[PDB]
Amino acid sequence: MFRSSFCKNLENATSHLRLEPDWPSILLICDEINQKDVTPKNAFAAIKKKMNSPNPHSSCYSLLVLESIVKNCGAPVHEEVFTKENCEMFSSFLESTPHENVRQKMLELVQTWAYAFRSSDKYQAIKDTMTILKAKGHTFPELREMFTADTAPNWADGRVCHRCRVEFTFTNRKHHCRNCGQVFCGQCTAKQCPLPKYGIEKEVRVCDGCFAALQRG
Amino acid sequence: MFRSSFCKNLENATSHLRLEPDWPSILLICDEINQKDVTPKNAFAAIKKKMNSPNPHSSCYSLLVLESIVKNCGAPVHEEVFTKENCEMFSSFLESTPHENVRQKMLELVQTWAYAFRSSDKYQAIKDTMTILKAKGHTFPELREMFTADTAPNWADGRVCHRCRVEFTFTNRKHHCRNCGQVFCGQCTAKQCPLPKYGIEKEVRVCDGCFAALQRG
Ligand SMILES: [Zn+2]
Ligand SMILES: [Zn+2]
Ligand SMILES: [Zn+2]
Ligand SMILES: [Zn+2]
Repeated sequence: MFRSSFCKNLENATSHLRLEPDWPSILLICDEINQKDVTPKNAFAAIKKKMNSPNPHSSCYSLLVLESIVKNCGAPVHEEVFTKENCEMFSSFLESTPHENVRQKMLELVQTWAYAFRSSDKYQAIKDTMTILKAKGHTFPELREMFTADTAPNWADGRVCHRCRVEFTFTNRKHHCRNCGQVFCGQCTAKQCPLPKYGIEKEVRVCDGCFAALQRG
Repeated sequence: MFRSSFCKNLENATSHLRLEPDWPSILLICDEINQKDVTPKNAFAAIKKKMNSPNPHSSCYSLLVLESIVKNCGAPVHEEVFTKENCEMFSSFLESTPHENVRQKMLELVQTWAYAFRSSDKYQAIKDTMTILKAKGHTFPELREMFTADTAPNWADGRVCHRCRVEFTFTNRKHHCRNCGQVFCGQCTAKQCPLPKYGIEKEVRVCDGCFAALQRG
């Protein structure tokens, strides 16, 4: 039964009822692994079962959970995850799933991971799985990028607005964008939005460049 | 008549009706000088007249305006202000004003300025005026500190809360104090207040140490 806190958070995070990711539960999962409440092995096995959920949304969401722990939980997770069998499993998985949305997300992760651990000795079964998949006829998504954990960038300072370069005065003062951490004038940071991946659910101040980029990805 | 924008801002800032400083008008005065809308000479002369206001509040407020331009407007103001006569004037001024609140504020500024320009060749008529005032029997306020302009400190990063040292997690994330720029956990920055000297009138997040220090000074 719900028993471990981890399992309740995974149920929550992979629930077909959510219309957008449940970042709060996903961030809780990352902390539980990082703090040793649950082992990388047990987490990954529970994740696999959710990957095999008959629901397309639950199945794809579990892939998002997977992307997050690989990104936020370090070597303990990387070693559990990127093995020969698992990379091959990832392969058969994406090749036989009835949901294309699921297959596309897995293809993207394989490639993201191939480039992320490109300079790492320990991992490469990933780079090859892509070789075989790119050789087997599978087409990969557009590349976007190692990766940095889900954490708000540090906040820079400066004497001019990063975007428009206007010089700050005592009246036209600086403001930080919560997504990139740079300083901007108020007119270049007049919009706001949530940054749930950084644990921020409320709408906070962001710069124009970030508001545009967030609107895309 | 109100004619120059500067004069309207000085009237506003030294108005006996204000119960707390009018930081927005004071910051406007600093920008007007910095941007050359008004010369250091004309500003200082208009300030002197307000220093000689028969109202104790207007008179003391004009001293606050003076502290601000010396602090936020650099050498153009320092040279206009710290001359032999002006330092001597400051002296006779504080010695003959009917309001003690006015005399105390001037004594504090003289000392602040003596220590602020302590390593500057150009200024010293200030250090001596204090000599004479400390030699003439006048007692000076408690020392608190050059000085840094009214501008929000840069925002540091870190992996532990600056105050309590708790380790940030994905759920117990960082927050910056708007007064000192350090990162803290939410429980060490659960209070807020305005920072009108930085041009921030609304109540913003501050750390416990700053909330205590702001409550004093
Ligand atoms: Zn700008
Ligand atoms: Zn930004
Ligand atoms: Zn703390
Ligand atoms: Zn602080």
